[PDB]
Amino acid sequence: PHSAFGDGAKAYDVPAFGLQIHTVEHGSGAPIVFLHGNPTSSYLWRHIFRRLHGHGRLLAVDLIGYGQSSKPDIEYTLENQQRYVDAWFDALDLRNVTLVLQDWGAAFGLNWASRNPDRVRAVAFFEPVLRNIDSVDLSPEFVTRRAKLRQPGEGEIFVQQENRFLTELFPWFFLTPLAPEDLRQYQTPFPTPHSRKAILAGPRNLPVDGEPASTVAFLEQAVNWLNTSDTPKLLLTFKPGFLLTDAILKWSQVTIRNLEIEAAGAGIHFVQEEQPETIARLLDAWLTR
Repeated sequence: PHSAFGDGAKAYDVPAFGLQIHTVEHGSGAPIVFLHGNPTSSYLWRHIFRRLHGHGRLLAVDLIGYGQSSKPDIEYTLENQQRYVDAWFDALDLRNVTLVLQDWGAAFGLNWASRNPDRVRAVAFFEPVLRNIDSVDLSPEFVTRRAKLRQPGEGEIFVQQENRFLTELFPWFFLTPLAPEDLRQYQTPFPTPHSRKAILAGPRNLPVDGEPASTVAFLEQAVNWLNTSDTPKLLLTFKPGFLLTDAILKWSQVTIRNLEIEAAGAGIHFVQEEQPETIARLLDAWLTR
C-alpha cells in the first residue's frame, strides 16, 4: 500500500461473491474500520490512518466500485453495495469494532451496526450520508448538477463518458485545493467509462427532498439502533461542511443516543484531506476516553 499509510502497513484482497475487496491493515488489537464514500477509497484515510498507529487493528477498505477493488457490471443499488460490505465484515469476523465513517461509508457502516449491535464498540462519523437532505441546504451548483445526473443518459455522459465528476466537480468541492498528485491518485482507479459506474450511482442514490424514496427507507433502518443503542458515538462538525446540514445536525442531537459532537474546524466535505491533524487528534482523544 501507499507509504502515507505508514510503516508496517500491508494490503490484501478480501474475496466476496466472486470479487475482490482491497483492504489496508496495520497493527493489532480491537478493530478500527475506516469506510470512505463517493468518489474516493481507502487512500482518503491515509493521514488519519497513519496518525492512529497503535490504537488497535486499523482496517481501511476500498468499497466495491472503487479504488483497487473489483468494478463489476452491477447496478450500484444500496442493497447491492451493502451486501459486499456485509461480506467483508463476515470474512474478517470482527467484534468489539470501532467504525470511523464518512459520506456513503456512514450509510453502510451504520446499516451494518444496526443489524450487528453485539459486534460494535463505538462509532465516529462525519460528513455522513445519514438522512434525507433539503435541497435548499446544499450547494446549489451540486443540486443542479445532481438533477441533471438523475436524467437517463445525461448522467452517464457527464460522469462516465466525459469524466467531469472526477475532473471538475470533485476537485471543486475542496476548501484547500487538492494537490495535483493527490487528484491523480483519486483518478487512477477510473481509466474507463465503465470503471466510473459507481460514481454516478452515488448522487442518484443520495436522498434530496425526499427522492429517491428507497434511499429514505434504506437509511431509516439504522434509526432505531442510533436512538436506542448505548454504544458511544462521535460526530465531528465543520464550517461550512456540506452534507451535515443544520437540520440534520439538529436531528442527530435530538434523536441519536450517547452522541458526543465536537467542532473540528474549517472544511467542506473531503475533510480527511482538509483537517487530517485535527481529526486524528480528536479521534485519538476520543478512543482514549
